[PDB]
Amino acid sequence: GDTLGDMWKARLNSCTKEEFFAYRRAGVMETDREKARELLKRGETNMGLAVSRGTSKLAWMEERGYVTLKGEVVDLGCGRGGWSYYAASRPAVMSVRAYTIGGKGHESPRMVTSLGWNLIKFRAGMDVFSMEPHRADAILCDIGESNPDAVVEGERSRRVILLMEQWKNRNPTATCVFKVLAPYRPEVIEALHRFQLQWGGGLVRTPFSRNSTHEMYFSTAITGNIVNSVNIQSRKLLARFGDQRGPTRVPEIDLGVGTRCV
Ligand SMILES: Nc1ncnc2c1ncn2[C@@H]1O[C@H](CSCC[C@H](N)C(=O)O)[C@@H](O)[C@H]1O
Repeated sequence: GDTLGDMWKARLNSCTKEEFFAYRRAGVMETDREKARELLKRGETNMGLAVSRGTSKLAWMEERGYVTLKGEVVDLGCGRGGWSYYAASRPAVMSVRAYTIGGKGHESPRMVTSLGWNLIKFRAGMDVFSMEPHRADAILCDIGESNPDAVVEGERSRRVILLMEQWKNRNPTATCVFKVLAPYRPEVIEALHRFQLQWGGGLVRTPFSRNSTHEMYFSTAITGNIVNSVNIQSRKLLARFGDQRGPTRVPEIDLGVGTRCV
């Protein structure tokens, strides 16, 4: 490929192990998960601390108005459930239907009593790419597995956009936020263009995303030129090669615990 993002990927792939570890978190915001990991290792159920690094990323978007979760939420590819627990804790959300393939080899939902947990219907063993869409007010999808080969990552990003098209066809007025793993690949730009033309939206980079991923989130609630957004992010990731900062350490998000009714 002949984009700045492809140059970034080639530089990332040619790093030595020491270069990679020195690069991946430079200037990156990172939640302190020492205590959360200790609770999860013990299998504590009564915890409101995030079950994954995903919760703070969705929170970062919600707190800024780049998404506003309400009504019936669907979480496609929920993994441990960090986005599902975040959504369940929002007073405006009435229910969460969370789907993930799970089992051995993939992350299974972590069963905790984080605030609103009882409003989540977790379904593991589910392939969301072959599942029929249903009613939703908000569609979330955090799917996109990293891979050294940007061709694979582009195909995975494209499949997620196609999945979002199917859910938005079912729910034309639903809000939608989804991960775009490799937004610089031309078939991905093309799919995002087609999505944005019909449904609106734009891309945003959360500060928790490491320099070792080009992931950006598409939200229908924001706007902005896709090509410029992607190239600006590529240039920033290229600039961070040789950045001498460490991570910017912040507390992990704590949603509190407890049920909620209606
Ligand atoms: N085809 C598929 N169907 C269902 N889940 C899938 C899938 N392909 C990948 N996944 C799941 O999608 C998840 C995305 S991980 C997302 C992190 C999550 N938002 C959190 O906050 O915890 C992974 O656990 C992966 O196993």
